[PDB]
Amino acid sequence: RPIETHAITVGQGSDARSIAALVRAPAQDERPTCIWLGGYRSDMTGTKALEMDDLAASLGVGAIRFDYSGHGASGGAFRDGTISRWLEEALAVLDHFKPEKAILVGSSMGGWIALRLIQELKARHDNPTQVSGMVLIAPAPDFTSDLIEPLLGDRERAELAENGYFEEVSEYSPEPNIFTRALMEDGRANRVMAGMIDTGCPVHILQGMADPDVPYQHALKLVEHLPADDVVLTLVRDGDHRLSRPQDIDRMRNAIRAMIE
Ligand SMILES: [Cl-]
Repeated sequence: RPIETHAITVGQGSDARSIAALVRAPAQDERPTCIWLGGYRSDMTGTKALEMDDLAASLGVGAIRFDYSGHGASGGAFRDGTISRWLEEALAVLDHFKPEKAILVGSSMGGWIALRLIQELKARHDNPTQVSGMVLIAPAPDFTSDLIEPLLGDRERAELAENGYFEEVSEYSPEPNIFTRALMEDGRANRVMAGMIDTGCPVHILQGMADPDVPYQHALKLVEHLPADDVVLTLVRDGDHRLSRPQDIDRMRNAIRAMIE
């Protein structure tokens, strides 16, 4: 089953944007489809995304990747991005292809969006797509309120007021991270850990203890907000935020394979 290229329109009027997607059909329609949900500033050609697709291909199961608005091959401005808009895109991509069974594979911000997506699907009457499992890699639920807000100083707070965004130096590039006022305000609209989260499926979290961006304690906090059954947390002592060494990729591929078989 070959990779196919698609464009999906999301939103209305001046909010409309075209989302680029790469899709591989399952060898038989009854088999699940793995859907990649990436990190803030990622793109769908990244190492972990390509590995998810390769594993899916080898087992004859489906694979969906797409670029968030403002990222990679998709339309829309980065500074117009919010958790609400990026979630809306994820749901639109799923509703375009309508796989019978989905396994959500969410990395960092993509883990937050995965948790919101299951809530949106469970709220619907007509759901052609059942989520059969979720694999979360250094997930970052509620990062705006829980990881950013407590560290903000008066520099950042005034920047947010005067300019509509603040900047922080990025370990991973010469272009610094920017975080908009709109993202911070809307992150509270999408807060998932202020109460208990109902998934209805197995969840496996993979988290490094040498992660300087999402502290491993954040993964322990997420487990306290998940159901009392069918949740596994794998803590890797020397793992960093990217979790993309060969040994890390082996653990992630094995976690996804256990959701299929
Ligand atoms: Cl990656």
